[PDB]
Amino acid sequence: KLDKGTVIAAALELLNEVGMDSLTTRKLAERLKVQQPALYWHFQNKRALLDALAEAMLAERHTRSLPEENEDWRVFLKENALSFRTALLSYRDGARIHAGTRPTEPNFGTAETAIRFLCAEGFCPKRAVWALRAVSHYVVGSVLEQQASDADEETDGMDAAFNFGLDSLIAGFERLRSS
Amino acid sequence: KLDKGTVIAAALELLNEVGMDSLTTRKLAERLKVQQPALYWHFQNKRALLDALAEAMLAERHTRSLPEENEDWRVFLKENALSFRTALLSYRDGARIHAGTRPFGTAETAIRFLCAEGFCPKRAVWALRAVSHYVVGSVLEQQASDADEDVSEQAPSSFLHDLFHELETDGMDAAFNFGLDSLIAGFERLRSSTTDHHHH
Ligand SMILES: CN(C)c1ccc(O)c2c1C[C@H]1C[C@H]3[C@H](N(C)C)C(O)=C(C(N)=O)C(=O)[C@@]3(O)C(O)=C1C2=O
Ligand SMILES: CN(C)c1ccc(O)c2c1C[C@H]1C[C@H]3[C@H](N(C)C)C(O)=C(C(N)=O)C(=O)[C@@]3(O)C(O)=C1C2=O
Ligand SMILES: [Cl-]
Ligand SMILES: [Mg+2]
Ligand SMILES: [Mg+2]
Repeated sequence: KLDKGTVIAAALELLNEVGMDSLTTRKLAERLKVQQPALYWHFQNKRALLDALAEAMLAERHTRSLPEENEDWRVFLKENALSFRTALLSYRDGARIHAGTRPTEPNFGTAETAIRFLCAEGFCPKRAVWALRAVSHYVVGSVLEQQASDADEETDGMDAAFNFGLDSLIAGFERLRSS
Repeated sequence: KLDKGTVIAAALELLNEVGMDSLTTRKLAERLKVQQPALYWHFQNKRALLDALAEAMLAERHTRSLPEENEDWRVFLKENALSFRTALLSYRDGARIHAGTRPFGTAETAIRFLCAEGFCPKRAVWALRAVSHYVVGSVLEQQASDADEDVSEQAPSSFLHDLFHELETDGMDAAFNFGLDSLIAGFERLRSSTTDHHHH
């Protein structure tokens, strides 16, 4: 009866209310109106659930995972970074939930497509990987800072700061794509 | 009664043992061998303590806060970023505790420095903030990865398997350095650009 899709859907809703710190097995089980073992069947620990949410957030919101036809690689990385940022900001503690996670089997497929697309535009395999990792780290760090300050007590400044750092990061890749 | 510096020192000590989540008022009072009211005298809540820890980490480990005499602004930003990274890496949940903290004298001094190196006041702010966000992001993911328990072994394709096997002879410093060098190389170009690079 209770499928993995329904659990994730209920968990993302509950996450936005309580946050990742207050999100527990009992709360999610009570929200789904099931006993804890039915939920434990899907996720044996909190980290396993948060990993599934991290994947779900991108699957739902992260629209620009892959390069489009006749898209400049600089435009792709900007749109990819903005799309990734939007996905983390869409849910409470999105950046902190994403932190430490390694790509899933599909994400490795999309990552390889990104790496090969950059390699075709003059990047060396190593500097393509570092560029994509550097962008993801920059976004996670920017979103964490935004979500951290919002949790406590100028968003125009964060938006302007993010866009300038992202454009700078891409402008830098142009020069340092290959030795 | 104990001074604010002694509580902060003891709190930094516990942080590296138990972590942010386990850093309770009981543990800190038991460590200092005092009653809990003694702690509440200095810090009314945990966020106030974590704000003090965030500053204390930089005061302790962050050595390159200001540029040296006749130091190139690009060299400063790299050494400043590496010094800031070192400070956050030296403490459990370092990047996580820093996140959300806002300035002030040293921050304003760094803005005026870049402002004298072909930056515009807004872009000087954005540049400094952007660097800190890249470092906070890099440290958070590394600290999260080390706390939550190989990338070459998971890779389903031969291309990624072989590539990650080579990148495991470079180190994590190589990856961070490239992103930092790219970020600063970007500033060098976009600091005096007439195009809008803070929108879209
Ligand atoms: C394969 N590859 C280079 C790695 C290796 C280790 C990693 O820890 C990661 C990657 C890929 C990058 C790609 C980036 C990509 N982007 C540059 C923002 C991205 O759009 C995605 C995505 N799901 O499309 C990521 O997963 C991503 O955020 C990510 O989480 C990564 C990531 O964490
Ligand atoms: C005024 N100014 C530009 C702001 C505004 C909002 C902010 O949220 C911040 C700054 C300064 C920047 C400076 C950077 C600096 N650097 C680029 C790494 C830095 O070295 C320091 C430092 N204490 O030396 C920071 O606090 C800093 O990491 C930081 O946390 C900042 C920060 O969080
Ligand atoms: Cl190389
Ligand atoms: Mg990631
Ligand atoms: Mg800061």
